[PDB]
Amino acid sequence: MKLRQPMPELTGEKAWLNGEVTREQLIGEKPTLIHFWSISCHLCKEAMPQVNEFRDKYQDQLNVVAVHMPRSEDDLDPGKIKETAAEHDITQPIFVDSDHALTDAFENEYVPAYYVFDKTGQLRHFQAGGSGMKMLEKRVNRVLAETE
Repeated sequence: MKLRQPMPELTGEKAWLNGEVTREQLIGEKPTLIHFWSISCHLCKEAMPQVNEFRDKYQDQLNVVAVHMPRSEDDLDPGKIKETAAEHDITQPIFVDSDHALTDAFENEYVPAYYVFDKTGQLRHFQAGGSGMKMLEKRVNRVLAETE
């Protein structure tokens, strides 16, 4: 992905978790985090509790949403996604997509990964494979300082 592109096909259908929401309902008011995750990956299990405290710290200041990547037999099934999500206290909207609409635009082939957007929905930064989201917390504060 190039930076400064608008958020494209923010949709899913296989399942969705806590809620689902479109670009035009997220942007207009606050910057955004989209993150891609899998219940099969060790670094996603470290990102997950950090996503819970990040959501709490930043929900008033930045939107959060997630996209599950079906990648392996242990994350292939949305009941497993639901049950694992409930334990991680992730309460942002999440979707799972069998059509992989974002993989047509982003060309997703990475997890965990994180994409941070300004309040008009232009991509400001992208990172992947962090120690959970500990670095990403800084870039989000940097994007707040670009959007306030």
